[PDB]
Amino acid sequence: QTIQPGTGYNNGYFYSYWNDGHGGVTYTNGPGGQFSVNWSNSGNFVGGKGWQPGTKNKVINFSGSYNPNGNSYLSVYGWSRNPLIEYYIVENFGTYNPSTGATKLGEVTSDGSVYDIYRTQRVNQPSIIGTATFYQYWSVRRNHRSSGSVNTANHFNAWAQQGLTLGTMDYQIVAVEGYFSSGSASITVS
Repeated sequence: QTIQPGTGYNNGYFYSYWNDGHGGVTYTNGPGGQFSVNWSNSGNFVGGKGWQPGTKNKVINFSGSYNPNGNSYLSVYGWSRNPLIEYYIVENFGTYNPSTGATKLGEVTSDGSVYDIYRTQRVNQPSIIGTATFYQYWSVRRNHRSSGSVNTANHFNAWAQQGLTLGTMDYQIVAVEGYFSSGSASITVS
């Protein structure tokens, strides 16, 4: 069903939906691992389905339609504690590459494409533990797709070779993020 921002479990899967209160976004939880997001001249938002807690070796499958009309990303998104890390394994994006301004650390081949690895630090930003300072890890896919399988272990291993050391895994979802744009998406996770 269509809901306001919040988290919980739906049809067997953890979900998380958040927005900056700007308006223009409609998040709906669907059957099984499906969720749909329709937005128009929105603010900043993030919505998706997955697991709580996630793992370091989960193979995530997703399929559906992703039609961004501007700034938006489709990715495996999550957090880690001790160390506190926010991460993204970007599979597709609209008009703006999310790694713009980040520091490239290397590359990794996984699930049919090379991914460029980046890192950025967020100082005194909101997080799963409140206002804190943490790193943000990125894996950006060169060959964009809206359907496939992501072997998280390949990315976590690659990041570990570059100095990352994920601790306790918090949530892990396939999320659609929008930033003052429009679009529609219907993704099913499994």
